[PDB]
Amino acid sequence: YCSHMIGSGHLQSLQRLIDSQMETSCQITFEFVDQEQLKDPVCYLKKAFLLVQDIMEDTMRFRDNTPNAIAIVQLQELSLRLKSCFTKDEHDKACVRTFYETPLQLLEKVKNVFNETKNLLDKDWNIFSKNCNNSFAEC
Amino acid sequence: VSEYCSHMIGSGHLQSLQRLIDSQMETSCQITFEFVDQEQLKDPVCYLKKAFLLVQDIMEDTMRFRDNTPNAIAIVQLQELSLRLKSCFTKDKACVRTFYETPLQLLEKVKNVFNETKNLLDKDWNIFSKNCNNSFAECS
Repeated sequence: YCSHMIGSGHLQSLQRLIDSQMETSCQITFEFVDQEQLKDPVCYLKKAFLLVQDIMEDTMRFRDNTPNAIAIVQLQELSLRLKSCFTKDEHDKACVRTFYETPLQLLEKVKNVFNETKNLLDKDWNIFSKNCNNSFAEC
Repeated sequence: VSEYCSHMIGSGHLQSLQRLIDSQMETSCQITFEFVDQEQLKDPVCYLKKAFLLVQDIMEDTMRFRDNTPNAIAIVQLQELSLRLKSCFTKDKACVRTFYETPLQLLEKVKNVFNETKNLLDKDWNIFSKNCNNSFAECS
């Protein structure tokens, strides 16, 4: 069931959202995974996915009843069900750093999480049952 | 100037701007851009004249969207509009200041220049043939 939970539709509402944002110098603050501390690809997605949930709630806010706003709602609802595909190991700031980048650099991070997560669930529905207490400990 | 400017700016433009604004993510960030200072330039007409010019720099340089997106074309259209509006403004970095405000605050300023410009042209399409040399000179 986890396999095809993330549909192409979610990816396209993300892309549209990414394509709608203005290209400026603007830089914002947000917590996200540190690639240099967390090398393991699978564990990276496990943690990123959780930090994304906060990012969609706290940072990614759009005027109510707009395509992008509703797009975010969808993703959040989807995520609540995706959680069951991820066995808990979290919400502890291990392997985490503060970022200062553009909203576009951010949204790209979020898009890649959903993308890679989708590709890997379609292929190995059981992939995220892996124990990442080891990787999380070595950060 | 002619009656060619009486209804140059239609609601379609203002409504594409609001849509362009509503689609942006609400952020705390602040960006840099050069705009008019209401204090240095007190004259409402001459204020809109210069703001209109600066908006041209802002559309091209600051308000950039990915090619082939509804917003990029909305900007292209607003630039096609401005090209035509130039026949309504008679030729004359004075009265200019650098603003450090959020992107949405900027887009709101742009909207107000087309919004307040639209209202006056409908009433007096020959309004921007005004000589604003004297007002631009008294700016510090």
